[PDB]
Amino acid sequence: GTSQWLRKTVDSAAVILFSKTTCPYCKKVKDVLAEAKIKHATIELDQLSNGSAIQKCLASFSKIETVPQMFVRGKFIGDSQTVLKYYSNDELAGIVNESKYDYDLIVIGGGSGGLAAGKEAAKYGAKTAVLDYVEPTPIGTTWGLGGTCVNVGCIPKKLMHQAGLLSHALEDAEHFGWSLDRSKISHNWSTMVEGVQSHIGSLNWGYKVALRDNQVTYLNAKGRLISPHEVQITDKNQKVSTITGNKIILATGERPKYPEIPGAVEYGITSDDLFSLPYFPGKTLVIGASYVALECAGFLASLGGDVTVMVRSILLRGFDQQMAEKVGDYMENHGVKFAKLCVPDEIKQLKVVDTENNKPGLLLVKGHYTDGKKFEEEFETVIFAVGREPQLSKVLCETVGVKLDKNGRVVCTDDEQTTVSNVYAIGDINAGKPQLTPVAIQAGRYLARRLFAGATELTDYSNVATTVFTPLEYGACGLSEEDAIEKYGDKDIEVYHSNFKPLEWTVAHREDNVCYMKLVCRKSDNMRVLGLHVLGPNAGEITQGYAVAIKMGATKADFDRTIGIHPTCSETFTTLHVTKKSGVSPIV
Amino acid sequence: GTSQWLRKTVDSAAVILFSKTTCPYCKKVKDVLAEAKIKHATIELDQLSNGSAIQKCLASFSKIETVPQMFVRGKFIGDSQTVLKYYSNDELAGIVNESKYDYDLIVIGGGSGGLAAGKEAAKYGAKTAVLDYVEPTPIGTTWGLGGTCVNVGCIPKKLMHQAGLLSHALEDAEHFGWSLDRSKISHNWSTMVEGVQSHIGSLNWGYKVALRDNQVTYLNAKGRLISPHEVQITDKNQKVSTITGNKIILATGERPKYPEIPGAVEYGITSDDLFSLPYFPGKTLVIGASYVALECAGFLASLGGDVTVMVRSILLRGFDQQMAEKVGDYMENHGVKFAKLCVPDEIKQLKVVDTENNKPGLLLVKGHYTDGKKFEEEFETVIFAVGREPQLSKVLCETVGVKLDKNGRVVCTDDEQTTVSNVYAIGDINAGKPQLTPVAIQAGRYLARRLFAGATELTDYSNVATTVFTPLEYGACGLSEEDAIEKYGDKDIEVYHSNFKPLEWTVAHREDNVCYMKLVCRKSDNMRVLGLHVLGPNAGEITQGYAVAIKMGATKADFDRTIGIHPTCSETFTTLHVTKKSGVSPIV
Ligand SMILES: Cc1cc2nc3c(=O)[nH]c(=O)nc-3n(C[C@H](O)[C@H](O)[C@H](O)COP(=O)(O)OP(=O)(O)OC[C@H]3O[C@@H](n4cnc5c(N)ncnc54)[C@H](O)[C@@H]3O)c2cc1C
Ligand SMILES: Cc1cc2nc3c(=O)[nH]c(=O)nc-3n(C[C@H](O)[C@H](O)[C@H](O)COP(=O)(O)OP(=O)(O)OC[C@H]3O[C@@H](n4cnc5c(N)ncnc54)[C@H](O)[C@@H]3O)c2cc1C
Ligand SMILES: NCCCCN1CCN(CCO)CC1
Ligand SMILES: NCCCCN1CCN(CCO)CC1
Repeated sequence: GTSQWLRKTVDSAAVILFSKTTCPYCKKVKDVLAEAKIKHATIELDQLSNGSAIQKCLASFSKIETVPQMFVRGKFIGDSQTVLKYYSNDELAGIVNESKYDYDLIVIGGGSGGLAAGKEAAKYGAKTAVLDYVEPTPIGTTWGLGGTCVNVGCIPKKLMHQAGLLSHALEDAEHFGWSLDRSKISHNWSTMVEGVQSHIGSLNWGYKVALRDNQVTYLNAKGRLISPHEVQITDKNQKVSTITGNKIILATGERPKYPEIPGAVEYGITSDDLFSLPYFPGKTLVIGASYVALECAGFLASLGGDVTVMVRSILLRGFDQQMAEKVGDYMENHGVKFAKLCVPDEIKQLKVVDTENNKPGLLLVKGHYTDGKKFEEEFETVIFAVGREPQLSKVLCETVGVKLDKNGRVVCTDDEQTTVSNVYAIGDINAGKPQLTPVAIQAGRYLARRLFAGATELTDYSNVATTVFTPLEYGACGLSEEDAIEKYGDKDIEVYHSNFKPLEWTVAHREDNVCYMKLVCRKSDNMRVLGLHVLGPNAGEITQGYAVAIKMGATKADFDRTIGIHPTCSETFTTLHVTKKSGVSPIV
Repeated sequence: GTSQWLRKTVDSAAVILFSKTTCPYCKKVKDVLAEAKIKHATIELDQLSNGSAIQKCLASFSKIETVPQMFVRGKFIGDSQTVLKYYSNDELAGIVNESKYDYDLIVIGGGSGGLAAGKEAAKYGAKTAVLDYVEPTPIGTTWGLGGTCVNVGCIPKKLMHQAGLLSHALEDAEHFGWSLDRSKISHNWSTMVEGVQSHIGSLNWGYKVALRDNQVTYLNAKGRLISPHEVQITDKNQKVSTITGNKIILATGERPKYPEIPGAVEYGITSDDLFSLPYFPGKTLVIGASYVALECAGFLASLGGDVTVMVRSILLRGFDQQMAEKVGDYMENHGVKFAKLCVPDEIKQLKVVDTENNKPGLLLVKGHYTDGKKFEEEFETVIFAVGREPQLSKVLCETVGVKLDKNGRVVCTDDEQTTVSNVYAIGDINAGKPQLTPVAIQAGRYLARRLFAGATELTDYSNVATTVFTPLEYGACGLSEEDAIEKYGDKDIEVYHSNFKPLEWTVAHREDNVCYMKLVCRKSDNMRVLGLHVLGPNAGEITQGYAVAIKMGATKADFDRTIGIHPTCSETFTTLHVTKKSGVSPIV
């Protein structure tokens, strides 16, 4: 396998030095390169068990077996004496810059994955371009560099969640002795949005600076891959041109879906619009039951809004349904109305949005329930959160040969390679993978290392933890209870569970026996923890550390032998004892 | 080892049934016992690899090898037919109640460990008494059942911490759009104390009910162990009597120390008094530098108080000193004054505490700095937080033979046994162990199971995680950096670290590059994580889950291959890359 790896590494790396840590000829080359500001990968063969075998395989490229050996874009460039020859003759810059292509790497999409991949690639001397373009929403909303999470996803969503959480902090403060009267305090949407947008602006600008400082070319243009190595770019002046790249990373992400009903595109909005909305949404209908729908409904209600969620069938399909029900029950008990078993038929406009005074319009929503009753109610804002979809029609001519699945996502090997061998896909468009920002970042950084620094490590997509930032947060890692029972059978599954009450909730007069956690375990495999689930405050902070233990194969006994930190919510995971099979109540 | 275990189990258990899950004679006995409300341990021999060997050893006690076999206090009582004979002749109740001693277990001390041990023992039929008495503080403060954590420790301390955190939540709320004016809001100490005390009262009462419901005798009396099995009790009427017990658990905890300077006992207070203080402390001096001192100083300052901490030498001796400095620096930058390298000489009274109007008195504190300058300043309240000490002189006549160490703590084996073989010690008085509430609870529950249900599992006291609930919280699990370098040498230690900024702090205009985390790893052992350290919000929730992974032997690679949850503080542990040896700045 050593020779397979070395061939792939030499072919792909942009600038790479084979070295040993204790070799002064190697250091001589390193210092010349550093002085010339020539970035490169380095592989220290004295730190690899098969280092000696690697030296022998190198002769198949260089005709020599010694270190250092320098390669550029698949070609042996020289040992120490040859590199210094090139340097002293001012030939080195031209050598390391010579390529069949404009770039070693073109990233199509400047989001979580694409920026992470581009930045990491540049570190190893890959001449990199990042293309990003934000197609405006139907009402004209656009935003800057950084992708969905940064501009219209995880970042503003969690900031507006925090704004919502502060509502309950204001309420709690009275019970803890502060002289506040919560009932006399109101929230100003536009003040919040301005703060959120100023932070997002600092991230847009930070990315542009980061790319400039790492010698990455940022093009604000739409890229279309028209052949394996050619990207056609359309700038914002509609000027069309072609750039070429050795490796291509597709990292274009997804956009919200609209249902095909009259009025939806014209008068509704999506999460793309919400996070910079220049007017307060007012009385709001969220159509959908995804984590986006419930997160958005949740903070709008905590900010004091009149909020309704229209649910076709179930909440959070694909998540543990016991937990999803507890999530929704909390929301319903804390202001959020649910129109259950209900779908929309038509959105009619009653008032146009007030651009001058930053006030919402007014809409009539007509729909129907499964029981035959009609739904007809007025809302100032209607948000569709009914799924997201890739957009690759607009980014690959189908003649390039990149295989998509029936949903339009890219079919990849376990090292992110598409059916076109120099083209890779990462992030939400990679079929079958968890659609999460840290997944995209790890995928892109690890891919860049394999392409340009000879790394072999793959991204592990199993047991990736998640958190839904609903008013009461839901963190999870591993299998839902129903999926575990489906895979292994009910007789091989034991579930330990407990309610709990945050200490913070006692003086504040909040609920007993609402926060809840469970471990779904496999009896025949030493009570291996297959899935962990927690409903409670700070659920992402709670869950994260356990994901390391679950990756390592934690069992129930590993949890039991660990000592809790007191007083915390998380410590209840270390003393669980009630099983579901026992029928004993989990209340405390 | 099987026969050693069985002898110890039979001798110690109060009521125990040797059984098999699939034996209807065993079930016959179980149902009789359950109907008679006779609580017992059960050991199902068909679930132990050495079950068959256990059956053979039982003959050494019972002259039989079959199941079921019932034992009471070291004596074989019968098989199924004999047990039902006793039942039908109404002899069973007297059989299972016969003992040389009044109780199978006497717990001296009704705190975290003692209540946990007593409750768990009762579950297996041990006739149990829990003794608790709260010696009043010098000003007369007393409290109810539950120990230090519940009444004057972890519980009220974290509630008052929450009250302090809400100060910053009120400030943040304005930036997130709420119409509050933080500058016009004040805090009312006594309203907070009343809420805290109402919660503590619910815990005092909850424990009394829990004990009653588990048939545990609660005696509000001071116990003195006068021989191995005799406890002399003095009730609150000063009536003296003697009760006897088979096993004795010492769980009496510690109390605050006072320095031997004029005025300290008369005019200062400790944490014992603070948490129910009927008057607001006002301008406060905390003498000390323990986690108690800094936690108390911290919330008093966040509540708006004028607070000074007098530090003899360093903060948080025994904790990682880089982290301790960062903890103190945050406090100093957020209101807390520090009188460094300073000790007190005298406390003089200037005003007596106002019992009618619930106002503090006034004190003059005289002290001196190491540089020879005098300290002389007035404070309304002076809190000593200069360590805690066991009190066992008042609980064991020294003739019983329980060995204490030079600090007065009980010298125990790894199964909590003292030098008197029926007497055990748990919690803070157990020499050498981490002095934490979940440690005491695990120790007591696991000990009760070994004593009365034949368990073998010991408490693991290694890598016990902690959190200091200072204004910016500090969570830790494992070795400090300096202890790791001392044990293994600097060349075998690699430290990965990073600053971070909570997303919640961006819109709120709080600090960059103040929150901080590090992993202290051992190079020669696959980069094993020896210690984890985090300064940031919710640090106990962050740290807890990682303690499971560290117990399992997590390496840096285990952290790296785990995917972060975004956006959280904790996820930064999954992408650390800057080493201290590299000299690269950890700022982000
Ligand atoms: C409301 C919402 C909340 C979310 N909350 C979380 C959360 O809390 N935690 C979490 O982990 N994940 C969250 N996500 C998911 C997270 O945003 C995505 O998983 C992540 O952004 C995906 O990154 P990506 O690189 O795959 O694509 P994206 O970040 O979407 O970036 C793709 C970029 O490429 C652009 N582009 C598309 N086509 C082209 C083209 N031809 N040429 C040039 N540029 C193009 C796109 O406009 C975009 O800028 C949330 C998503 C949403 C919608
Ligand atoms: C200010 C403060 C804050 C703390 N914060 C935390 C935290 O956040 N997390 C954490 O894990 N730990 C915390 N601790 C430590 C925690 O309180 C102790 O580790 C825990 O309470 C120890 O339990 P214990 O069973 O050993 O003794 P204790 O809980 O102290 O109980 C001993 C009981 O026995 C009584 N007693 C003593 N002698 C006798 C006698 N002869 N007869 C009858 N009764 C007697 C005592 O009055 C007491 O009621 C804190 C401690 C303090 C002082
Ligand atoms: N947009 C699709 C959402 C469903 C994705 N689910 C995958 C498995 N994870 C693991 C936690 O149990 C739960 C969420
Ligand atoms: N009252 C004594 C306080 C010192 C106790 N220390 C022990 C080791 N733990 C592990 C975390 O590194 C830190 C705290």
